[PDB]
Amino acid sequence: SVPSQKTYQGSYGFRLGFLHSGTAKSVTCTYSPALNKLFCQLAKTCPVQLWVDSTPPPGTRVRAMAIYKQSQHMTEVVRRCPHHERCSDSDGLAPPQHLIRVEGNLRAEYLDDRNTFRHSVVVPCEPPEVGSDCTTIHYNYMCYSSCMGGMNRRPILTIITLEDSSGNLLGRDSFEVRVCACPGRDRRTEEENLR
Ligand SMILES: CCN(CC)C1CCN(Cc2cc(C#CCNc3ccccc3)cc(I)c2O)CC1
Ligand SMILES: [Zn+2]
Repeated sequence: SVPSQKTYQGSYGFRLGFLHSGTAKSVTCTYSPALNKLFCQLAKTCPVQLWVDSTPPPGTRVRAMAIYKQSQHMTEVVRRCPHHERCSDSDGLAPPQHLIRVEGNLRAEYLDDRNTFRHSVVVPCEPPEVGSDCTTIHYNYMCYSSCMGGMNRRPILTIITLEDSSGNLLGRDSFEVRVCACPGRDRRTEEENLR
């Protein structure tokens, strides 16, 4: 089955935000609002902001999951390729098969769904650091979009869901991702292809 990707702010006015990182050749993570698409290098830090209009209950959590974007591929589980799942680049918490990791959060949990077999990573929802207006989660994507036997050039979406302590839906947002060697160049190209 295919998880919903419908944008849903819910009772708390949940939505994502992204930094404005530009498109220099040196950039390692950059987001295109026009394409709703994040471009990043392999295993590099990707800051994603969480914004709400009101404070959700303690015990609320934030889950990230990847799916294939194209209709003819959406039912296939997104996972790391046969090379990367065996490269022993473990952080001690993430299963080596999982494409999406959360960086630097000791309370991250990783799920292999027993019915759909899909992977996800979930962390507790927390208020912003003192002085800040939003909370930032740092994600890593652990295969290239081009990885043979893995994504194999197929575009993916990341779906971020806000959940209660039971796992019930409180909010949802999503963005496309391309993991590539030169995110700046690729963002510029795709934005021009759209123009
Ligand atoms: C207009 C927005 N308005 C500005 C004044 C508010 C600014 C202040 N925010 C607070 C806020 C809270 C949470 C959370 C959580 C769950 N845990 C928890 C823990 C301890 C206690 C309670 C709850 C997430 C975010 I992201 C976040 O911005 C809510 C919105
Ligand atoms: Zn790979």
